[PDB]
Amino acid sequence: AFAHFVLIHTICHGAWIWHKLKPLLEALGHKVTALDLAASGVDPRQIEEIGSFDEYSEPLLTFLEALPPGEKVILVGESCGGLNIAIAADKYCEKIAAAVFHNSVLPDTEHCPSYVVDKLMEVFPDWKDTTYFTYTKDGKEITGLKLGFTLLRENLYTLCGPEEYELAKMLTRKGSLFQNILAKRPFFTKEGYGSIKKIYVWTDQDEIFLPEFQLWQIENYKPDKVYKVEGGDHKLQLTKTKEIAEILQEVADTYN
Amino acid sequence: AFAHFVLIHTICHGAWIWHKLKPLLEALGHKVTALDLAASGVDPRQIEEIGSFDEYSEPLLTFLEALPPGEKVILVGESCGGLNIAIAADKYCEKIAAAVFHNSVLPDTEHCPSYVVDKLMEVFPDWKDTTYFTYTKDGKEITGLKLGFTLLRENLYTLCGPEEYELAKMLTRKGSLFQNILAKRPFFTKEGYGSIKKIYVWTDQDEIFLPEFQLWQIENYKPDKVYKVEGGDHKLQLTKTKEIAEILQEVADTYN
Ligand SMILES: N[C@@H](Cc1c[nH]c[nH+]1)C(=O)O
Ligand SMILES: N[C@@H](Cc1c[nH]c[nH+]1)C(=O)O
Repeated sequence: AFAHFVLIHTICHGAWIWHKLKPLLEALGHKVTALDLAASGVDPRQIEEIGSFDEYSEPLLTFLEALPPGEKVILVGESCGGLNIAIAADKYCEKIAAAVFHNSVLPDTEHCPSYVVDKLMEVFPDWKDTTYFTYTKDGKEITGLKLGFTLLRENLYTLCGPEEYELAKMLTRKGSLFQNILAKRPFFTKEGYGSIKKIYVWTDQDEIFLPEFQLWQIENYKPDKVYKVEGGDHKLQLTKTKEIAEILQEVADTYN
Repeated sequence: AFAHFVLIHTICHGAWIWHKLKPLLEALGHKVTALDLAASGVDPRQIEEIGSFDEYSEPLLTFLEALPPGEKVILVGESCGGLNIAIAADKYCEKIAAAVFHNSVLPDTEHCPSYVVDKLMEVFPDWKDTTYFTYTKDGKEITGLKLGFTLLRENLYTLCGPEEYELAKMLTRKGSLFQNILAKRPFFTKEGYGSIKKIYVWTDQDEIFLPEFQLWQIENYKPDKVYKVEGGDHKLQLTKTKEIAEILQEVADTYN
């Protein structure tokens, strides 16, 4: 079948990380939306005006609200994109055929929304040259971050070409995990997020979402389907684009 | 020699069009700055807050102001980047070793600053699906534009890969030529802009800055050096990146 894929970037990135996968999926006949989330890509807001991961997810929620009754999309999220998928499926589970997690966080319904992110910080505590700043929004002090260039080169874009890495240096923006607000956020629901089909895609070559973390997530909340891509690095949509397009063709053929 | 290249994008683009050339130049030992100009790339201003091509050029002027007495840069501009180079050389001709024009407008000192742009609109009057809007800034009605996707595919990125074209679709922003303000702008000076060494790089395969226009510019204001790259398309820094790096190595070796 042909599906409508909505591609969701991770924090500090934008729709541009999908510039290689999007043409491929369309060449297979699929419709692809690649959103900039708030204060990401060429979205005009700055991160200081955003007070939560729910506020951050506004372009996706507004997108899902705009879809006509009866059509469904496959949400594909990378790295912190998994949290935007949990927020959107709690409000629009009827519009979601399946969610694909691509080297992504996999929140559950049993522990606070920050749980998987707290576990990532234990497995991965050294963020090299990443800088931090704080700002206040709606009386909350938030810790923002700007990804360091050596962390981008070594851990996220390990095996990507120097020109792909260049785009990351040029285009990554200040973001936030909003970790302290995620903690106090109500849990993802069983009937919303819990009911979505979840396909987990990952590589053991990922240098930040290390195998210990990723296999830990698989055991904590079993995905409906798990696919392990051999080789690649953290940005599989850049180092293993064809393989991810094949996996996504197979997800379209199975879920609607 | 090694030089400091400052790479200047055209309107509606950002530093990201240089993501392929910048690694190459650095791999040859050069320093490279690739600026976002105002309301371009991931610069936070919107085009409605910009009232002229001089306001637009602010990141470049502030950059040139920050350089310590005695160091010099080679300015490399693409397409409307030629006008940012004329504005900057009228204020900082002492900081400029040479300016490279890359499929670029080549303003002169004899006619109003809009002259070459008025001649482009005569040679190239059909801008396909490009949209326009007007806004008012400092009592002037400006015509802004947003490049159409079929114009980007066919005329600007003709021969670029689908993934490079994808980045153009995802990242191009609303811009303005500020043509009516350019007309009333004082002429570029002979002692500033007129005294800069100008190297003109172009391809006859360019589908918007057609050979008639480009050869016309060469005859109107003779460049110090002219290089014609065989093949390629309008975005030579994407289709002929190595050839442009070689030409820029040779410009560094000759000018300082
Ligand atoms: N840039 C990060 C996004 C992230 C930072 N920290 C946690 N997640 C990535 O691609 O993985
Ligand atoms: N995007 C155009 C910039 C421009 C539009 N019109 C004139 N110049 C280019 O790359 O040529």
